[PDB]
Amino acid sequence: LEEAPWPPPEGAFVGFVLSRKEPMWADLLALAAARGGRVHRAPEPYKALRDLKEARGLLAKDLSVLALREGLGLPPGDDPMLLAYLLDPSNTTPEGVARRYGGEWTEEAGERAALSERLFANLWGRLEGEERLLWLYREVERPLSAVLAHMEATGVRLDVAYLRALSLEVAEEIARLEAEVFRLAGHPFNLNSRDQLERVLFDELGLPAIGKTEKTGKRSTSAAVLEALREAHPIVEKILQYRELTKLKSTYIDPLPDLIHPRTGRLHTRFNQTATATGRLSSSDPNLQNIPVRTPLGQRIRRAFIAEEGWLLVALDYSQIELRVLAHLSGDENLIRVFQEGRDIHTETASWMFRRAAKTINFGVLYGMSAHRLSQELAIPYEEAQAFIERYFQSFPKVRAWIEKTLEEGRRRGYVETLFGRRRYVPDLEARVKSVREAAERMAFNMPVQGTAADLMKLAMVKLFPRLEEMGARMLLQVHDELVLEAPKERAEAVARLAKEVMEGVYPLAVPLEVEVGIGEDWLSAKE
DNA sequence: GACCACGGCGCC
DNA sequence: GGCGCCGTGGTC
Ligand SMILES: [Mg+2]
Repeated sequence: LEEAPWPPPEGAFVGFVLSRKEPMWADLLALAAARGGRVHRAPEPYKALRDLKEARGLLAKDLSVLALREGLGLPPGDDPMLLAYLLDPSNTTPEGVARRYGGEWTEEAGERAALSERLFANLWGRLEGEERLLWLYREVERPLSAVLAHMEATGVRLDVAYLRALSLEVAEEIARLEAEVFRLAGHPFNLNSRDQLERVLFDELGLPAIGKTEKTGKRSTSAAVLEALREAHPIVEKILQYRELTKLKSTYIDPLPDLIHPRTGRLHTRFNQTATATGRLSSSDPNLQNIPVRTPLGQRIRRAFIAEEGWLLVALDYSQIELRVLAHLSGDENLIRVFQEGRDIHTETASWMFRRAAKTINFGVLYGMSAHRLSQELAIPYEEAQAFIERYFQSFPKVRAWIEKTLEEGRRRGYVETLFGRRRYVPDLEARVKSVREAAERMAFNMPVQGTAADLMKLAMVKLFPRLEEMGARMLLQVHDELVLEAPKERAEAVARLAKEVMEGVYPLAVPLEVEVGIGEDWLSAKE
């Protein structure tokens, strides 16, 4: 309540306001600090930002990123958001956290500062006795905050000219497809409108409408529905190609070039730390965790991500991290042997259940896929699909046992846990409507494996980052079970070696963790 | 110019 | 299973 002049005492909680949500692009409108119960408001923010030793408060990372932008080394420290997020992943927003635990998220810097000091005490207390959740805060989450700050502030270098050339070329190909579609349509119309396209296909042309949209109940025109109509008419062939190009052009090719920062000449994403229910990171503004890789055009877009002059990119990907984690949690002897002997999984899992059929189940068992789905995709009847599943479990029994065990606990305790003890509360496991319940169950037993893979990758980044500094290298991107680094080409070899070891042995399980590494000048070449 | 819901799709 | 962003359509 008391107002002392700037600056504040040591260890004060920071509050701040931005002109916009992206710290790399925002203008610092005001900052303040709180300690004990009194507030310190800065006359001139950018100047005053140098008096601080660490950014400590709600959204600590954001301010830290902006400080880095200004050439200031202001590391992020404590953040009540991370405490609330560990107590319950559904706590994803300051406004929400405040409205739940107390206080009010306003747009006045001083008010935000006081809010941080109070909410921190509150939540830090609520974390009394919860040692495993406390271990995650000290040893993983809080330290990762500072790593992510350097990733966002470093950005990635982009080949802008390359994407300009590619935009025109792709624009050229879209023109040919739009044309031949209008020809078979008998008239022109908006192809980007699924409402217009529904009419031409299912009414004008005499095509069968197989499925409906969720909320409104219209005849769907999704790629699945379309693929099924591939034989009925040559028009859908071209529409499927049209969608492919438009998607890749509207989302990646056109926008990314226009998001280069002038001060850096690089592209800057945001890594959100309290955004998912399983403990995963998410990415936005822009999302660099969903850059295309599959199709030919998609691969060309990924070549536009390049290293600095005199530097190389280093790409490290875990192999079947989620399946290897399931082996550890399930304790299933057989599945462990497959990994322990270091053999190709999707062939050994076939041999020990009697190729294609082997993969789809391993992929889908984590998601608890429908017996009808395996029948639909693998192009096999319902009974053969339904039998294969029972056959998979007869081979890996402790897996099925682990699923049933997991759900029983979730019904009793109200939550499920990862190996390190990250909680997700899943309510409707005792729902009396089967579809609601069985949906909640799928959410339930998946969380520990996705969440445990997320814990290991997070922990590796924490351990790796100090080592990269000793060698003058950088952490650039993260894609759930992948990392992209940047080293000087003189030392990139050694960095790839060390990074691999750090990731693999981050937390020895019942099986080994394997990492595939590659070095290239662009994101694409650094894998092939 | 802002925001919103929906269908649709990119990635792990 | 877990995300975020696109254009369309509609509203203020
Ligand atoms: Mg949606």
